[PDB]
Amino acid sequence: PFEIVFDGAKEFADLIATASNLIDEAAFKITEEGVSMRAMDPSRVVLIDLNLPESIFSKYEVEEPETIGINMDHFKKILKRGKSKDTLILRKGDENFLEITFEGTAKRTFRLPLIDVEELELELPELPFTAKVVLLGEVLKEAIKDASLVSDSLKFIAKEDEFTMKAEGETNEVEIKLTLEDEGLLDLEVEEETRSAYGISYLADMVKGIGKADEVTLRFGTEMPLQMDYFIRDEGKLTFLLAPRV
Amino acid sequence: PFEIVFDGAKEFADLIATASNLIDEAAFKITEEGVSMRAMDPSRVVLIDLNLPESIFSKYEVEEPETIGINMDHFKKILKRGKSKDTLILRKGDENFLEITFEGTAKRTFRLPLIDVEELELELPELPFTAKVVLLGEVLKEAIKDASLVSDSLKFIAKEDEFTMKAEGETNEVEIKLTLEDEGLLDLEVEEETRSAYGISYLADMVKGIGKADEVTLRFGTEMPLQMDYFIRDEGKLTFLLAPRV
Amino acid sequence: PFEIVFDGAKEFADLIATASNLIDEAAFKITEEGVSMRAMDPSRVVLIDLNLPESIFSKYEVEEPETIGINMDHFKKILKRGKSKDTLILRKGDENFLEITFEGTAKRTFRLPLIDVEELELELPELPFTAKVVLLGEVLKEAIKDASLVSDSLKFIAKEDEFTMKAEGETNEVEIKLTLEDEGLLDLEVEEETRSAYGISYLADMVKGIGKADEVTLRFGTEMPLQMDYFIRDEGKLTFLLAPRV
Repeated sequence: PFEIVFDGAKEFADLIATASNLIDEAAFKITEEGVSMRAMDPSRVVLIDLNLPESIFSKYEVEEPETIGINMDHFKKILKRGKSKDTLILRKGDENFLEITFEGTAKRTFRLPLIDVEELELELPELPFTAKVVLLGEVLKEAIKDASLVSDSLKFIAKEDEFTMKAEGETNEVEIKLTLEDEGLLDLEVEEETRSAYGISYLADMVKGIGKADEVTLRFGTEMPLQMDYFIRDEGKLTFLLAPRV
Repeated sequence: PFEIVFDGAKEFADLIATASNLIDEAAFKITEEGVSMRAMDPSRVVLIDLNLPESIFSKYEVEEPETIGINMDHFKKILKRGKSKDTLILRKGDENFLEITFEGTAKRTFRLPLIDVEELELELPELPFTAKVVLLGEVLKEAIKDASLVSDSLKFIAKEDEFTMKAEGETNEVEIKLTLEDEGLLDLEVEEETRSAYGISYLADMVKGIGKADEVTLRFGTEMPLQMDYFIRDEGKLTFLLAPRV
Repeated sequence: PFEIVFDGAKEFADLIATASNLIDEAAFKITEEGVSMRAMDPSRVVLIDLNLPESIFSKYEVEEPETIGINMDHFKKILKRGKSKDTLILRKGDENFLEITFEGTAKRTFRLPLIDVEELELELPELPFTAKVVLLGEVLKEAIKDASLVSDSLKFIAKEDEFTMKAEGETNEVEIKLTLEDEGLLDLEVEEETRSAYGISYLADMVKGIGKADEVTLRFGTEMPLQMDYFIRDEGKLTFLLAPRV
C-alpha cells in the first residue's frame, strides 16, 4: 500500500503519454525516496528512464517499498481523462490494482489491474559523450519534422560554436543550424568534433510529448548513443537513450 | 405562414444539432405560444421533447397555427452554416418549404422542403422519480466518457448526500461520485435510495451537444426511465426520456 | 543567382499554398522589379497570375534576371514548415536548386531542386467585365460553402444595388445577397445587369487560402470569365481567371 498525490493530472498524463510513445509495458519502482521506472521499446533501440522524487508530489506516503507492473496504454487512456486542474491520486490497497483518482469538480475513480512485467535488469557501457547540447523543445521537434520530409535518419553534428542536425535525400536535403547567437540554443559544450546519426521514427516518438518552451539536453558522441533529458517540475527527470544508426 | 426570428444562429444550430443526435425526422408544432417538437429515436428508446416559447425569439409572428415536417439532418447541415453573430429567420410562405435565413455580414437564404412526418401520438406512464440531480454538463459528459472506457452501460446510484455513476468491466471499473461539497453538484434530492442503468451509446448522443458550464437536471427512479433536462435562454427546455437497461 | 528575403514565412507559405490549390507545377520569373508567376490548372479552366514586387521584400538582390521551375507541392510542403515569426530567405547559387531558409529561433535550410516547367505562352481575349464587386473573404468562402450543399455550380448575378450568388438543386436552393447596406460588401459597380456561372469545385480551391477579413475583388461579365483578385502586403497581387460554366 501507498498513497501518492500529484496536483495537475493533465501534466502527469503528459509524462506518461510521452513514455507510452515507445513503451508498451513497464515496471514502476515505488519507494519512500520516490517513483522510478526503467523500460525499453519493443525493438530494444530506446532506453527510458523516468525518475519522480517525493518533492514533486503534494502527498507521498509509501509504507512498504513496492514494484508494480503497468500496461502503459491502458494507463495512458485513463490518465488522458484527467483534466488540468484535477488532483491526481495514485493509491494501492492489498489488492492487485492501481486506484487512479481525479479530484476536481468531482471524484472520479478508475481501477487499473496491475500486471506482470518482464523485469530485465540491464544497463550501461562506456558513456563517453564528447558533446552536450541544450535547446528549446520547439527546435528539436521542428528539426525531427523537417528532416522527416527528406530522410530515414538524422545526423547530429556538434562542432565549435555550431550544432547541426542534417538529413539528406535523393534530391532533397535539410539542415538545422544552432549557434550561441541563436535564441533556440541555451547551451553548447564540445570536447571534440562529434558526428552521429539516429532513426527519425524513434526521434519523432521521443519528442511528440515535448512542450513549446521546454528545455531539452542532448548528450552524444561519435557513432555512439544519444541521451535526451528533460525535467519535470524542475526535479523529475525523463531520459531517453537512443541507439545510433550504424 | 409565420415569421420566427432568433438572434444567434449558432446557438439555435446547437439545439437542433443536439436533437438531431437521436432524431432523424421530426414534426414541429408552431403556435402563437411557441414552437414545440416531440420525436423518438429509431430504436424507440429515447423520447425527445423540445419547447421553444415566444419569449426566446426576437420576432414571433404566427398567423395560422401549423405543424411542419422536417428532415433533421438536412436541417442541421443548413443550420451549421449559420455563424454566431448571425440573425436566424425561419419563415414560411404558402408553399411547402422552410425559408432559413442568416442575416449578418450578408443575407443568406436556404430553402428546405418540408416533409411528411409520422406523427405518432403517445406519451407517459408512471413518472415516480425518487431522485433529482442537478450537475454541471462537464461532469456528465466526463462521466459518460470515462465509463465508455469500461462498459456497455452506466449505473446511476443516488443516496444520502451522494450521487454515483458507476460502470464496471471484466477487469476495469470506473466510478464518479458527487456530494454537495463538490463544485460539479448544484442540487440533490433523494426520496429513497435509487438505482438504475442506461446505455452509454444513448447517453453519449444525449450529451454531445451539451455545453461547458451548462446545468443539467436528471430525474430517475429504480429500474425506471431517466429524464434529462436542460434549459435554453432560461426558458427553452430540451428534455430526454431514456429507457433503462433491464 | 539572387537573394530574396520575406519577413513572416507563414504568410508567404499561405500565398504559395493558395496557388498550389490549382497548380501542380509553375515557372517563376525573377527580375529586379520583382517576382511573377503565371500558371494554369491541369484542366486549363483556371488561370493564375501572381505578382510579388521588390517592395514587399525586406532584401531583394537580383543580379541576372532568371526564370526557375518549381514543383508547387514540394515547395508548399517545405514552406509549410516555416513559422509565423520566421524570416524567409529564397536564395540561389550557380547550381539547380532553390535554397529555402527559415531564420528564427534557428537557421533551418532546405534545398529544393529546380525543375523543367512547360512555359506555355498564352493570354487574354476580350476582358469586357460589366460588373465589379469587392467583398469580405468570409462572405465569399461562406457563399462557396453554402452552395456546395446544393449544387455543382454557382451563379453570379450582379444588378442595381444587389450582388447575388445563387445555386439551385433538385429540391434545395441557396442564395446569398449583398447590398451596400451590408457589412460584407465593400464596393459594387454594375455597367449592365450581369449573369454568369462557375464550378464550385474550382471556386472552393480558389478561396481555401483566403483570410478572415481579406478584401477580394471580383470582375465578371455575362457568360464570360470570372476574375478574382486579392492583395498581398497591399502590393502583391494574386489573380485567378476562371472559365464560366456554359
